[PDB]
Amino acid sequence: RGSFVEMVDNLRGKSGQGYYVEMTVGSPPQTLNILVDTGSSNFAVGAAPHPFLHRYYQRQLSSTYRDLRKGVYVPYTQGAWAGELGTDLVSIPHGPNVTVRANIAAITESDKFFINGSNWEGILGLAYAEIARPDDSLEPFFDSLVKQTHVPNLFSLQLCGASVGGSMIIGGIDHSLYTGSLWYTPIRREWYYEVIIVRVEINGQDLKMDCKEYNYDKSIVDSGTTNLRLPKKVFEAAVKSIKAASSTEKFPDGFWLGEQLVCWQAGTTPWNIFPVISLYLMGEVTNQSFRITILPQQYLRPVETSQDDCYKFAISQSSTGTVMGAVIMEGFYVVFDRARKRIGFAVSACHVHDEFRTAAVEGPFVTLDMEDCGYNI
Ligand SMILES: [Cl-]
Repeated sequence: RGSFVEMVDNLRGKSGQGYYVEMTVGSPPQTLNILVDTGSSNFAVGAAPHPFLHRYYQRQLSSTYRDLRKGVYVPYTQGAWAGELGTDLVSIPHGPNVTVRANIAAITESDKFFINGSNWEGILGLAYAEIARPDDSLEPFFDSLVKQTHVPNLFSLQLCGASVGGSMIIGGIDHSLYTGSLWYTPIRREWYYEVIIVRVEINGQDLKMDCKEYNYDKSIVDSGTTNLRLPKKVFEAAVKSIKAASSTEKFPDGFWLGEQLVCWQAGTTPWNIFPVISLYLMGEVTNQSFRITILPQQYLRPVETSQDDCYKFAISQSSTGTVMGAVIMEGFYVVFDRARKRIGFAVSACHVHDEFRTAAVEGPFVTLDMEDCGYNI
């Protein structure tokens, strides 16, 4: 038992449907399952019946609910919801031992937002105010937490893939959750958790694209996204290289597009067929980088006959930059060190691997002119 032991194993989820934490809202208490999303900045909860919701927030039963008399609308990559803003008391029973008055969006209508069978009823946007709706004046949850209490301005995520679970440690780091050393990359700007990717390798083979392409028009760390999403030119090069490294086997074109699944008989997946993938990230010292390496166990996602194990290729094309989603995060313990404007990676104690290969975090490397990689708006 480390000091943060009561926050260990506080996340649950279904594979590919996101990881959620229990949050208790209002008075008397209403506890809901809440998607942990480092790619957005609103705290919002289902607040009316929906066919995919087991429960929802009932404002009329909360004596401490305060109406802000303002509507709110959030479009996501393809889901959207509409609702009403207010504030209420919020605690995380398997999180920090504090209660805060936070902004909460009560979701009254939605389109393709709630996911049948996901078990979550709302979303906790952990990114910065810049990207909050309706605007940056709506204080996000984590900002409220830090302003109102002693809790240190840091949280960390261990997402354990392939019924999923994990840990969100709030206000610190738990050393049981990782092995080896933590390596940090700067948060380039406080909006999304924006980072800079400086090199990409597939089975040790450099893709050799200009680093500006890897970060066009941003690279972010996003726990609410399943895939590793890559800019079009990078995606095309990566697929070409992954195909070449997996030459022993042939797969249809649509498999690489995520439009076709390939299944193996139970327990026979030739993980060895597929290459490891490395992203080099900008380090904390001039001209210094480090690399994170994931396995096919991370980027080939099981889709749940019981004797067949089917997989989807979970690297996909993006037109809004690189997104380091669960495919990346499931290899690592990831420290969102807001106080020091940096994100840490270490090998996860829970990551899915085999007897031959493991995810890795290695450094240092020498990479020159990294200040040129970032996109400028
Ligand atoms: Cl605490």
